[PDB]
Amino acid sequence: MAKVQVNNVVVLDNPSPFYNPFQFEITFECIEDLSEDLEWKIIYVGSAESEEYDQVLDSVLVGPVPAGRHMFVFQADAPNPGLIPDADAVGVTVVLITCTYRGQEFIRVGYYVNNEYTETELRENPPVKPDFSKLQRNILASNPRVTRFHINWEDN
Repeated sequence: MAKVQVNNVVVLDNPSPFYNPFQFEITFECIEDLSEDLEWKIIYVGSAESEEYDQVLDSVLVGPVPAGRHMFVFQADAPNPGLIPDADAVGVTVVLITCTYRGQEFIRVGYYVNNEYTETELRENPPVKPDFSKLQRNILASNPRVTRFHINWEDN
């Protein structure tokens, strides 16, 4: 009953300084023809300390999505640096790729990005205020936390 099934998903550009873009290569195969537009989203974890600081950055919508395996590149800029917390900025945050269909999201890709300063010295002594310009984003694409949700693609 699925209209879209993401098969190949990889993270590119990483690892690079935090001011790099969320570059994802999303290959999803549409099993059936979409009449509604597929809303792809990057909901990034704002704080592990308080996950309510989470923020969606960019959303790629394809109205309509024809049946077939499409491979598009998802690109968003860096998350709001004011939402990333002191003690968690120097750590591992998650970048979620949720796909909204009919107001219901059927998949959430949890990519763990490990953020550590590139300056070895700053790795030694993390300052009271993290330095996002020194911070390296190692998006561990080898660890894809795939949470899929069973929803109704058919409007029943």
